[PDB]
Amino acid sequence: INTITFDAGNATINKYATFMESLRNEAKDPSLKCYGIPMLPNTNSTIKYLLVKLQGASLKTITLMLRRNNLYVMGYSDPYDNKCRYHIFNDIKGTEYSDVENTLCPSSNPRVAKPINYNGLYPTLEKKAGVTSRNEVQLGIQILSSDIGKISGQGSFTEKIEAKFLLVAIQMVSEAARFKYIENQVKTNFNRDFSPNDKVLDLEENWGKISTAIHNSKNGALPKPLELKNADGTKWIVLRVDEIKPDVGLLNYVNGTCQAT
Ligand SMILES: *[C@@H]1O[C@H](CO)[C@@H](O)[C@H](O)[C@H]1NC(C)=O
Ligand SMILES: *[C@@H]1O[C@H](CO)[C@@H](O)[C@H](O)[C@H]1NC(C)=O
Ligand SMILES: *[C@H]1O[C@H](CO)[C@@H](O)[C@H](O)[C@H]1NC(C)=O
Repeated sequence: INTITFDAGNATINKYATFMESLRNEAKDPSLKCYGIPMLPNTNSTIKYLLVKLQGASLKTITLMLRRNNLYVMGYSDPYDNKCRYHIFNDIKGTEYSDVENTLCPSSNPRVAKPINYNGLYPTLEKKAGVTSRNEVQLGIQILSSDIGKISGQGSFTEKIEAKFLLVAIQMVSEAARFKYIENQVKTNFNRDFSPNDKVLDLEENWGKISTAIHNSKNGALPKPLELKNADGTKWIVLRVDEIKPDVGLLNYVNGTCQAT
């Protein structure tokens, strides 16, 4: 719907929380809740894309295309050598490739296609970034600002720098809007580059499950215990949604009626 823009060059903790609430406010389906939890809308909606513009300390920018139904990064842009440069993942083609390309790069302005030769799946990025897992790849507000300069406007960048760039951007924008916990981690360490602890990652790989448990779980009694992880790698066992509600920002779409309240 509307282009949300975050400035990682000149940002604070109270600039990130608004951008997140903006993200959350803009990504969420005005009519779909769950235990005081906004839930994302289903595939077919009025609007279907989010535009998030990131400003670098270097003042350069890099835009990002998010499906607002799920919040996966469909493609990112950057003005390079007097034209709109659109980057689309390789498993994205056809018409949704057009809607991604024609959105980031108006079909009336000079454009250059620079294909992403892989997908936006964590094991994938992890392997385009040289890691066996993303926790080896640091996060930070000034890590996203720096990453933006290495890329935006550059005629030549590597796949290593790119997927790592993609690891921190999909984690500091996409995962943090889905998770209050993740947004707090980045907010907690807003001055230091941090390795993401086990709960950041568990929650990442467990959104579909958590959103689903919270959905059909009356009175606050999830359907069956939920196995997660605390920050320290130990096992966490959720039973009631007001238990794992704090950490949740947005709920994935789950067809039907869940306790609105
Ligand atoms: C950052 O934004 C503040 C206001 O939020 C502004 O006063 C300041 O000049 C900006 N910093 C720059 C431009 O280096
Ligand atoms: C979800 O989709 C099915 C598909 O036919 C539809 O019939 C159903 O009413 C929707 N809601 C639920 C709770 O299944
Ligand atoms: C929305 O997409 C089209 C609308 O032209 C149609 O298939 C249907 O209304 C929706 N599609 C699905 C898969 O629900």
